[PDB]
Amino acid sequence: QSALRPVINLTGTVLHTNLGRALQAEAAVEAVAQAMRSPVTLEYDLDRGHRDRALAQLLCRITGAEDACIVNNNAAAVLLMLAATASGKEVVVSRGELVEIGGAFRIPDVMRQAGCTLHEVGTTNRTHANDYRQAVNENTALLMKVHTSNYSIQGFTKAIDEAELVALGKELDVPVVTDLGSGSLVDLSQYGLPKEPMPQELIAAGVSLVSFSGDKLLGGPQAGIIVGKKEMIARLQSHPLKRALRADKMTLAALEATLRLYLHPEALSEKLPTLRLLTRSAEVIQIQAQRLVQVMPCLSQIGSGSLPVDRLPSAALTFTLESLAARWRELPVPVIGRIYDGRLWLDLRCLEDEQRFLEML
Amino acid sequence: QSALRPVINLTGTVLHTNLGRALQAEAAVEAVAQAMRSPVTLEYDLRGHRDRALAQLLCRITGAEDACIVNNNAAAVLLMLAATASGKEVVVSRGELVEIGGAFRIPDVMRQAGCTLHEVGTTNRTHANDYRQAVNENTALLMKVHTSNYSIQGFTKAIDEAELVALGKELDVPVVTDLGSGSLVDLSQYGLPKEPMPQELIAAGVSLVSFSGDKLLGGPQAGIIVGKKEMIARLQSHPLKRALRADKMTLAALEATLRLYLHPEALSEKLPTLRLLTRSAEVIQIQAQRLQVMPCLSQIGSGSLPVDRLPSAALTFLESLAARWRELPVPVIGRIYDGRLWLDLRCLEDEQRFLEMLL
Repeated sequence: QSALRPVINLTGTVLHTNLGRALQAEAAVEAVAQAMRSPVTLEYDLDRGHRDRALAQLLCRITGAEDACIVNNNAAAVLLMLAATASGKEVVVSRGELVEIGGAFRIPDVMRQAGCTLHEVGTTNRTHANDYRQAVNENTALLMKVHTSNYSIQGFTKAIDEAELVALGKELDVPVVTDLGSGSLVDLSQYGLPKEPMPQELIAAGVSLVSFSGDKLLGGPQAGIIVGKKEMIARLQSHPLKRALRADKMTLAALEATLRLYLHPEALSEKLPTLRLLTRSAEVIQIQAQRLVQVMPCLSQIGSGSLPVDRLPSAALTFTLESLAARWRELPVPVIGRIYDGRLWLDLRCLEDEQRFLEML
Repeated sequence: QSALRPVINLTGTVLHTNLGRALQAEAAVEAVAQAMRSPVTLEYDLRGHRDRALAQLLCRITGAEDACIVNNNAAAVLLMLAATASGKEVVVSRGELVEIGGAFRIPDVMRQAGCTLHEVGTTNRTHANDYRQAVNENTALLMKVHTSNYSIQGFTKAIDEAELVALGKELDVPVVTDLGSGSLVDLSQYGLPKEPMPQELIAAGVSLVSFSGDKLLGGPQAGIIVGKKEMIARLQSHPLKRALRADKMTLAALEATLRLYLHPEALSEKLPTLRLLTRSAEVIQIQAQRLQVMPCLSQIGSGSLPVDRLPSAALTFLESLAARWRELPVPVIGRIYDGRLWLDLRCLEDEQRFLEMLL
């Protein structure tokens, strides 16, 4: 058996960064299979033709931006954005937005790689608009707002919103870019989940470029999507780095099929596996746990793109340890649970097929 | 009536930074009055230094070799940086560059103190290798700042003081700490959130620890630096110290407050800050009923996380009412929330005056 084997994610973290993040929809799977099995017009426009013009039009329809650019991932998106829009110049970032994701991604390190100069303003908790204003000079190329997707600072805090920073950049003739990261395309508060900033809101507020992932709250493939001004995007596409960061035909097919799900929001909670697992009701989980060793309430973390706070009720079955987990990790379809509160918990929020799962245990 | 008139703090914030922060004990008041009325041996050893006996008291309580006392903890940090790291780099985590109140800001304080701020790691996740890579021949300190007014939650990582002390010992670089809150007792014993103590930092091997005296300590506005005798002697000999030296009222209040910590069992009663913090919710409910009344939540105040953590009971009654109350000789300050005016009764100790004044 290969190491890329299926695994039943019962840890309660739906968007596990180490387990492939978001599961893709059946439409995305079918589009990917069709693109793999048969030749597709990747860079051959029937009407030469660019690689992601259809994707750019779809993203213009959804978010409302002028143009779009697709790269390997959001780390590549930030790298390309900084290298093509702020190379050799300063970038002003709040001292409380210098984010680290996972461990391999660090904003100061990305600025070092991209050839920019990181200008840090304000403090970790309190950043004021005057801190941004005092740092803008002739060498400043961007005002960068990074969305702290994996952490939140609580207490005595102050952050300048994107509208204020866009107004300040318009006054000082400095573009404002955003590393949104999570890239939730719908209002999560409608589904009872915590609200996250949307690319539509940032695009409407006047942000020149907004970069977000595709495997996070978007529910698609690993991709880095940069949407915004036509001039800025055209700068990105013409950069020498883009050839290294361009997106595969499987990635483009999955991304387009996923984005077409957002054109019919009524079925979005059903067609999108990420949303279906996130908005799964707790009563159904309780019933499934009882049907399938004690069942008690647990809390499930959303995963990547959202704050690691659990914030989601669920029901889990517990085994009342280390050797049991080791034995479970050796199955043809490994079952990963969590050693929480001295017990082995199997959160049943992400268990979609009970018939298959019950065979291994 | 002056602008420093008494005010009945019913906002639920016990340690209101804009309202004098911590209230002082009766022993502190008596010692202050005694030093106020009569001459005291401020610099006359029965010459001796200004704060030798108070440094002895701090050594007894915390366990440090020596101690220095300045105007406030902002002055403590400024003097520490200007006397131990002037002209040299200081390594501070990128997630500890803190702003307190609005006038105190770590990068600006380091700029004023003549040091070079070296920022390591990221805002949420700082590793020990980030500290290690920044240490060079120009590095003078590894500074750990306690984020007293905020907490970063989520995917985070902070290097504790023990690891940093070990790293500095390996690299021959001293480690200092801007503790700030300066809680001298384990608050978890009273059901309150635990906060780092100067005793723990001094035991762990931190060269210098600076904390306030009006925060969780419950004394006067003072900046107390405790640590190694050599670095303290560097602080006391700095030109800045003369500008930052502490008043005789400050020293009297600080000693009378610190002497309460030598009698821990009565500390929950003789310390007004602790007495208001450990006040039971049932008594507040009874007092509110005697004086609508519904549950509310109260903040600890300065030095702790600004979160409505402590259960309490509030009396509710809008903006014109607050404006009329602010005209009173003994003003009553409440909070406007949910279209209602709330008075938290956790911090109310004299119900007779408040009842007479409201009626």
